[PDB]
Amino acid sequence: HHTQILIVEDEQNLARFLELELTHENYNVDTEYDGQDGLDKALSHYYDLIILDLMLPSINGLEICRKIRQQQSTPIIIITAKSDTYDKVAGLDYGADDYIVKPFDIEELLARIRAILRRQP
Ligand SMILES: [Mg+2]
Repeated sequence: HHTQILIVEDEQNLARFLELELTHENYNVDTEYDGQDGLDKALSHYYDLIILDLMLPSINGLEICRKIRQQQSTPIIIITAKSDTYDKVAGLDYGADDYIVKPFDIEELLARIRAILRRQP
């Protein structure tokens, strides 16, 4: 009944902050701090939207994005300190629906989540 979000982010302070802020907006949030654990969770459960850090232990977020896209059209937002156009283009072309440079303001993330989920059936 709740919208379900997965966050794969190894900086645990930010992961916890995003979880709290999204929960306050009535999302249900799962978090994983390891890239392999995050991919496994994304493939084994239905999420409405997945948020992926790029520099993660075990598996990089771009590889997580690619493996998810073999199996699912689930919306993905990449969050990362990699701000070069090269990196933005790579993430989007791997299947991400949006790409936000860290550090970012929570209100922008929430607005981009709403914009993406607006179009899902
Ligand atoms: Mg990281």
